[PDB]
Amino acid sequence: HMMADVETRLAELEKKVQQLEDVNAIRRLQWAYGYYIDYNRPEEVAGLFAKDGVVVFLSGEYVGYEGVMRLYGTWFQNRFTGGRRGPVHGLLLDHFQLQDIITVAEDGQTAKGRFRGILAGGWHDEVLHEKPDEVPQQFWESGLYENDYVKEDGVWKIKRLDYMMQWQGDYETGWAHTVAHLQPALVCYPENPDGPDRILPQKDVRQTWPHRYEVPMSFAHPVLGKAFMVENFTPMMMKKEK
Amino acid sequence: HMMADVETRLAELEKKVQQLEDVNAIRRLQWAYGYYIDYNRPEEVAGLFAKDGVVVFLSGEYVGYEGVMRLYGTWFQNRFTGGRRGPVHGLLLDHFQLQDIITVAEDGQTAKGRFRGILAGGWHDEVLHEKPDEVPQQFWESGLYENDYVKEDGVWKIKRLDYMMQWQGDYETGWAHTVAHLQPALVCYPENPDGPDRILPQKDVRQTWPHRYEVPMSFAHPVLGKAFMVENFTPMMMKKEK
Amino acid sequence: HMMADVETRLAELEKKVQQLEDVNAIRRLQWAYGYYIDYNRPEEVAGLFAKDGVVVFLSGEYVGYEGVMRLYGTWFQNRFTGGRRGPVHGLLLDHFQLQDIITVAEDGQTAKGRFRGILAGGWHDEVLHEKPDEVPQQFWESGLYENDYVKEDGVWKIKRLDYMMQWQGDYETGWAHTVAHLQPALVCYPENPDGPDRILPQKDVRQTWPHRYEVPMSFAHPVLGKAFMVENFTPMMMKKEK
Ligand SMILES: COc1cc([C@@H](O)[C@H](CO)c2ccc(O)c(OC)c2)ccc1O
Ligand SMILES: COc1cc([C@@H](O)[C@H](CO)c2ccc(O)c(OC)c2)ccc1O
Ligand SMILES: COc1cc([C@@H](O)[C@H](CO)c2ccc(O)c(OC)c2)ccc1O
Repeated sequence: HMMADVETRLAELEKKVQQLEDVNAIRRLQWAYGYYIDYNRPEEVAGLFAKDGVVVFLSGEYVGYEGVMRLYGTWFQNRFTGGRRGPVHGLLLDHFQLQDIITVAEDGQTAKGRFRGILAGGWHDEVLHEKPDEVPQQFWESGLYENDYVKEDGVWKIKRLDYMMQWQGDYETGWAHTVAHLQPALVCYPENPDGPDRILPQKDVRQTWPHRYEVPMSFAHPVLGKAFMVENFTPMMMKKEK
Repeated sequence: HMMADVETRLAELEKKVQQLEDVNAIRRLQWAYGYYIDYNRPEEVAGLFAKDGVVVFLSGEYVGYEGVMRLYGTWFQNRFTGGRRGPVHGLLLDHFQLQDIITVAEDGQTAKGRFRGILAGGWHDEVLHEKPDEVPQQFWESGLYENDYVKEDGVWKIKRLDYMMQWQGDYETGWAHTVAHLQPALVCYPENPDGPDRILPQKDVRQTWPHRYEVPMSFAHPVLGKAFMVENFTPMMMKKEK
Repeated sequence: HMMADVETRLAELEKKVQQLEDVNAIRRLQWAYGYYIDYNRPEEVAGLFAKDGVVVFLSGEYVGYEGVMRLYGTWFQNRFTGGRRGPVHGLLLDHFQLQDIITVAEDGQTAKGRFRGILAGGWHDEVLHEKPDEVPQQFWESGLYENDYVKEDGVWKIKRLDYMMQWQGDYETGWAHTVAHLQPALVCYPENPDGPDRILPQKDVRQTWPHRYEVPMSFAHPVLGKAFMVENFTPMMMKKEK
């Protein structure tokens, strides 16, 4: 009666506190990922993943440490630094990370997270001779993440990092006058040395900016939850004919 | 003596843990609000509010689900998507949300929150024929929020969302060469179908960029609190005559 | 046996909860710092510091309330507002603050924090006559913070704020065509009225954009920790010869 209560409260607290630590830990993975990719440090990125982890980029799946090192190292690091750990003279790749919404499973062994990034990228004039031809000298980019996390032996890791690029703009023209200089993946590893292990099913392939596709929310409506229905609200607005 | 202590500690913890959950929940409302308005989904936004909730935009009060659906649906959704739930081809409305400072009431039934947003907005050339005339093709905007929250039947909701736009810049000219294309609200609903239920008192009406007005901090100085006084520090600097 | 357990759990919880409060409190210092510097309010900034606190700007150390008021007041406030507490007509100085990674000491009396800022800055045409000559009318800037915190009489304060500017871009040309208009500090107070008390050792002086230098991470690899080694991952990528 007296003790059963004290027990109850300590179980209810340990559960709530673990959850609060879990949210901190999972956000911490995404922010750390950001600081590493800003420095073209593919080794630190690879280490964030479970050994069966997957990263998705331009609708291509890169599998395990090897696939992550292939995306961030073989492709990105050679593209931006010619294969040096950054940062390096004149090379900007700032992926500002924000707006985390993390949903931890009730059992505390898996989670989802929505995040986004805005990238300021480019070669200063002093290092412009190092830039490849198929890339603007300076650009903006933004993307959404809907990631999966696994608590593996009590340690939060990235199960699935799914970066969906939403738009790019050349600094000089902006998003309104710029077509994405990246297209859905076509050729897999090993045919393509920069390529993914697998391409997503045909239906799920994202065409790039200006094309848009909904990235569905991993998180439930945070007030109405499962009780939220669009059609309970739509009738209150008026649709106009132009 | 022994048990009274154990009780004390469990009361002191349950209080601290609830607070930590409350901060997470309130930030979660603002970040969720962001993802919905990026998609021109006024129904999800309306659902975040208490039924006597208020949103303030350009010094106009929109009251309840109806008023929120009138701002985000009748006005914004028709303006940006011609009345479709987004996202849609070529239409960018990314309101990057950050820098939350949340102050929960001691009793845990109300809160305040300061937040801000920076908006990258526009129509790609491919959908430029859908853009209304009174709006730049592509622009930056930023604003501050000082919001009120109500824990209504143990559930955090928006009592008052007060977006105060601070500046806009056409992508091509930037903030320094751009006058706000939005002005303080003048005409109320029902006269104006896009209009607010009420306009703020005359004294409180904000003129727009380049005009600036302080948005006072909802949060106390986080080191000195109520002990903070400006005039204890001012004498240490030197004012210069130009 | 029964009670020793209950004790154990309450000690283990009080420790975990204090940590969660500490992370909130330390982030809160950086976000509050942001809102104050956006308003050219050097008094609120000074109050965030321990009395032996230090701020580092362009490789110069400003010591104590006086040194902070000298940086943010005597220098910055006169430069941007001619010595008025902001905000003021036509003057933009929005330092968007994000991507906090906080590491609290095991004993809970000191912490480190990595953060970053992106600054949208400038004078509208209407106040362009107030701008000094050595500054672009409108610009972007970004920087990294690796700060130290001290829990002084149970109250979190800034021990060391170390802003390392990473890049600037004139709005009209962007980061790729812009050299930093700020250089490493050369002349100390009192010779220089805007100058720092001390300049960092010669070795540690940062040259500015386009020059880049690593800002080492205050935080351990958040999955592998001390077990993380670069050379365990590098062999998995391929270095390419161009
Ligand atoms: C897969 O995770 C991410 C990928 C990106 C991309 O936007 C990268 C930047 O690192 C990229 C941008 C422009 C390019 O032209 C490019 O060429 C291959 C690559 C950003 C953030 C991620 O999390
Ligand atoms: C009221 O909440 C918000 C309002 C805004 C506005 O800046 C919106 C964007 O949704 C807006 C921008 C430019 C326009 O020309 C416009 O025409 C009506 C509307 C942003 C964030 C908010 O939280
Ligand atoms: C030391 O803390 C910070 C310093 C800055 C600087 O970028 C400031 C803006 O306040 C600055 C920018 C441009 C200038 O030309 C300038 O002249 C002295 C100063 C930003 C954030 C900080 O935390």
